[PDB]
Amino acid sequence: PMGLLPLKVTHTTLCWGSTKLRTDVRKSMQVKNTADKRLVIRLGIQGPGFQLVGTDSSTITLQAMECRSVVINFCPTVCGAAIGALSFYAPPGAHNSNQPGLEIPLYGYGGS
Repeated sequence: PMGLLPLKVTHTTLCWGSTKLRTDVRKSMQVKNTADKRLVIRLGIQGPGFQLVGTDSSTITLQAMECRSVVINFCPTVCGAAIGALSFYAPPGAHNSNQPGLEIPLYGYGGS
């Protein structure tokens, strides 16, 4: 009687490579989490142009069991300091939440 079913995520954090000016880079990530309950959460992004663009759907009628796709495209023209980030919101009900509101570190700048 021995066995475990651990679950890991890849969306928790995004990794970017060396980007040069006048160049275009496209990154994509997905998160998976088998849930037994049906909770409705709302996800939003800030910063027009660069961010988790794509088929990002969370606010809709879904739950942890669903799937979240985050695709970001970087294509700066000059060395700048612009970075994005994803924010999470608490559910409507009074679900036991321990200091929610996680933020994913999205580091990405332009070359020189």
